[PDB]
Amino acid sequence: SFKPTISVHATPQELSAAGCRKIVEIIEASGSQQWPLSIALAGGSTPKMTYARLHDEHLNLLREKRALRFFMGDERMVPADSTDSNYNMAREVLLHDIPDDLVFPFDTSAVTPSAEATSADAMRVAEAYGKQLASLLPLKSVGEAGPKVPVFDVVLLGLGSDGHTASIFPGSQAEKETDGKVVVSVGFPSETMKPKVWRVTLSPATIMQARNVIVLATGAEKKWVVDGILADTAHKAPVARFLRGCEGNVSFLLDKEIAENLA
Ligand SMILES: [Hg+2]
Ligand SMILES: [Hg+2]
Ligand SMILES: [Zn+2]
Repeated sequence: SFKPTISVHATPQELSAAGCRKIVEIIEASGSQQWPLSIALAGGSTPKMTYARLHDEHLNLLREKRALRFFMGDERMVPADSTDSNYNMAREVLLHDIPDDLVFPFDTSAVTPSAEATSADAMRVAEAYGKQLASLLPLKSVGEAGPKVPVFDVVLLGLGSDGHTASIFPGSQAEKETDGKVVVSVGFPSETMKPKVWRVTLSPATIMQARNVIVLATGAEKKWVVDGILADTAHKAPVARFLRGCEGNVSFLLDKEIAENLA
C-alpha cells in the first residue's frame, strides 16, 4: 500500500547531508533537459541546514547550471524581511545566490508591521500565488476528470509536534482540501504552535501530485506522528497521515529519537 523510502540519521548534520544528496540526485536523475525543476521549500531549522549544504557545495549546479526554480511550500503572513518569514530564512542561507528569475516567494508586500494580517489578506495572497503556479507549472487533475493542480518536481516538508505538516493544522479547512479545487490553502496555528500569525500553504491536494515529496523531521515528541503516518490502521491519526495518498516518490529523513519505535 504505502512503501516510502526511510533513512534514519544520528545527528542533524547527517540528516541534512542526506537531504542535500537526495535533492541533488533528483536533479541529476531528472536530467539537464528537465531543468529548472520546480521545488517547494519548507521552513524550519532542519531544512535550513539542508539549504546551507546546497549553498556551500552545489552552487555550480543551482547558480551556474540553474537546475532549480524555487517556490515556497508555506509562508508566514509577515514582511519578507521579518525573522518570522520562511523566505527570509531561505534567502539568507541560499537564495541570495540564485538568479532572481528562479526565485518565487509569496507576495506579502501588502503586509505592514502596523497591523496583523487577517484571514482575507492570507486568502488574497494564496489566491495570487495559486494562479502563478497554475501558470508556471504543468497541471494534473486530482482524479479522473478532476480539478487540476500544478505539479511540483519536489516538495520539502517538516512535521509538527501536534501532527501537522506545512501550515495544515488539525481541524482546519486546509486539512480537508484534498479534492483539488484549492491549490493554495490558508491556515492559523493552534494554541501551542508559533508564531501566532496567519499562514498560506500548499493544499494537501497539490502536495499529493508532486513527483517527489521529502519529509525532514526530528525529535522524540514527534514520534507518534511518524508512527501514525506509517501505521497500517490509524483512526486517531495525525493530520500528516494524508501523505499516504501522495502519488509521487515519498521519502522520510529522520533522526534517531523520532524513529526509535520505527520497525
Ligand atoms: Hg549533496
Ligand atoms: Hg507524501
Ligand atoms: Zn552565498
